[PDB]
Amino acid sequence: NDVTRIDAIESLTEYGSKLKFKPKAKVIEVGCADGSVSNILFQHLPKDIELLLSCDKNEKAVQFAKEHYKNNKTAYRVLDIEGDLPEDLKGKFDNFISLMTFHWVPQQEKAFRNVYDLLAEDGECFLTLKSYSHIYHMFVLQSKSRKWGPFMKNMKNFLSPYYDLSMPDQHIAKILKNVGFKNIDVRSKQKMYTFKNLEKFRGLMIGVNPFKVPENEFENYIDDLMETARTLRIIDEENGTLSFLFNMNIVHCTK
Amino acid sequence: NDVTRIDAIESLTEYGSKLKFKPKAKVIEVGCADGSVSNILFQHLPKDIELLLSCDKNEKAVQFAKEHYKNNKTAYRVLDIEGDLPEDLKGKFDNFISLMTFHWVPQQEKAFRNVYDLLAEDGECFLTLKSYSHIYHMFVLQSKSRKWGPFMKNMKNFLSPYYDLSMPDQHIAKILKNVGFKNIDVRSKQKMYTFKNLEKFRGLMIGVNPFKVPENEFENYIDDLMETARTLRIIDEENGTLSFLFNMNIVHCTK
Ligand SMILES: Nc1ncnc2c1ncn2[C@@H]1O[C@H](CSCC[C@H](N)C(=O)O)[C@@H](O)[C@H]1O
Repeated sequence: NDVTRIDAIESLTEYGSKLKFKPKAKVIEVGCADGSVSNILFQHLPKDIELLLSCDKNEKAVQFAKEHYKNNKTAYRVLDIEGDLPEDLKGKFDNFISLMTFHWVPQQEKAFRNVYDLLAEDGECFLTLKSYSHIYHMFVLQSKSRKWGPFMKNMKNFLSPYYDLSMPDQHIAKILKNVGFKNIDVRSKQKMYTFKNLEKFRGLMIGVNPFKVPENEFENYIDDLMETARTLRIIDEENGTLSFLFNMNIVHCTK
Repeated sequence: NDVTRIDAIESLTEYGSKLKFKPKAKVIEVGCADGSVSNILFQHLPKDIELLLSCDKNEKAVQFAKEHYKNNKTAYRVLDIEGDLPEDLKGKFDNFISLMTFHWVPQQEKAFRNVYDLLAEDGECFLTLKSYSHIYHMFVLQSKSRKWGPFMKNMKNFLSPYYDLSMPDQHIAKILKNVGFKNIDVRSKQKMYTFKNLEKFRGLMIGVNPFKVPENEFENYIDDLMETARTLRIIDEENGTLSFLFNMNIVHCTK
């Protein structure tokens, strides 16, 4: 939540001047999770806007957002952007935003067709997503191991679709062009983030981890996962810091 | 070097239409004094240009080229873009080209202000350089061993200056502004390259390796360097194929 939080802010600084909102714009954010990043996003949108609808596949995250982060301008909804859109949303939106979400979506063409179908004419789309990452690579090392590999077979659906692609900016631009977008700008960025608390970090690994292993093996599984960061030598053992690289892709496009 | 070569193509193919030459262009190339990449330039170079001066730091490499290589519209000059230019070359060039070289240049600011000086008014520059790489990262693992650490003191200067920076596009753009370039476009790229046979890859690592070890220990040092690729798990032992990742930056700038 702190990696994506700073990336959210980083991305909206860099692209603030480039992102245009018509007067009284309907904005839809996808992947609002708990809504603490939805709120930061909201403080960066123009006052003029009519609606920020924030969406997540996670019904429990959407409920927490309603309880805590609601105001007269925002509403929340359970929505799978890989699934079929509800009729009343089709064509209603001036601006579509998705920060650090689309790397969780395996069906990229389907999802981008649904972004398109959501937008009114001259809609702008603004996305950020991971390709390569040192975090993912930690999981890839784990999956090689004789012990943990049998429980890590859904690995490709967890990794960014762009983890091992050459020129993912151009693969994305192609999908977008093909779906029917215009003014397609895809830009790749190399990011570095430094963790200062190794206890907090192990917690985030347990948090990001999607593989089910036997309960009795779970502490060992996580121990070996923490060893993969020592293997890549991205832990600094004296000063208790972990600094990890990840590639970001920023998408800006219009209907 | 097939890395450098396959970068050259993708670079110039993705940026050909955008790269502008005038009639009678005086063109300077900074890299290796192998006409290999000068040939692949020539397809993307317009036919009406007057001169191509292809320079390199390496005395032996120039001597060999002017001896053996033969395009009559091509000269070879020993030049160091980290050193102080000869007065005869200042102001004299309409296009500067350097593919996959500037990652070897620690004094980045000195080098871009030399590229600035070599141009005439309205001159254009085209650079590609490496930031983060699995190849670099392999050497970083080696550097951290008790046996080899001592022989690998000079890692800062061997690694790209951008190996571990967040957003090298912004760092490069700033230095370009500060030297006085205009219409500054810097794009980062996530690239992947697959070696088909691992003896050609052992070839390249001896190629790029700058550190001196005792001649009786050298086969042990490279063997241990090859092991780091099994540690990162970028070798597929079933096919004898190694896939690895490298971040690059493409600079397009006008004087
Ligand atoms: N297909 C899909 N449709 C909608 N939400 C999805 C989705 N796939 C994943 N998500 C949700 O998107 C979120 C991505 S986690 C990132 C949180 C937030 N976007 C941020 O910038 O911090 C998760 O809550 C996940 O449940």
